[PDB]
Amino acid sequence: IVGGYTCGANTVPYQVSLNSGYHFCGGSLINSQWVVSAAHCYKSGIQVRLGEDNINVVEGNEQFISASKSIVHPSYNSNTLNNDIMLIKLKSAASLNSRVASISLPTSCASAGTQCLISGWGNTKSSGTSYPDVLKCLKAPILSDSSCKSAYPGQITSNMFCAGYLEGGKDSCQGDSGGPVVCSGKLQGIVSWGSGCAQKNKPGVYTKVCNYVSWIKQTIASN
Ligand SMILES: [Ca+2]
Repeated sequence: IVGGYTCGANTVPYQVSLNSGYHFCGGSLINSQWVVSAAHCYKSGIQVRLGEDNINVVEGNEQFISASKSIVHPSYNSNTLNNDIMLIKLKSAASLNSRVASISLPTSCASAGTQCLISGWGNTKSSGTSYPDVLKCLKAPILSDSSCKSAYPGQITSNMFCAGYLEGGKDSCQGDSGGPVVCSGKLQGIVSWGSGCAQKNKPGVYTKVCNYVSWIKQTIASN
């Protein structure tokens, strides 16, 4: 997260870190046994880390649970990033508490102008590299479809939205991928892609979760 703030320990209780020896992506806990992330975060050997603040220090609220199954969206296209969503099932159910909690799926899609909370352990610099140990947060509005498409001609599908600031300076970045965009207490986005980070006229692009609620629910119901 570039241009954000330190969230505070365990203040984003649905935020998970995906670990394969190291943090490599975010995700969102949606019930005691399932996480939503980005398909472009797929790999084998995932351990889901819940209850994290400092990802390099055991602070006492963590739960580390291996993935038993990963399910990339049936229509994910890694070239266009259309349908950039995956589900991860945990080998055991997380113990839910005030610091480890699920985030509701959206009943309805969100509109441009709605404020959201974007979070992660990604790079905090737009030029160069600095990775935080503690969770970072950014408040950002959803941008209109027309301004998203104008920023990225020929690239924005109906399964994507932009959020952030056209002036630059505030954005998600490398290592935030797969993490949450939460608006009015609902998971509306997944950190997906953008050109660089925090550049003028290049806001972040996010997977539009409301399009996937039916698939999420039916996948959970049979897996
Ligand atoms: Ca920790």
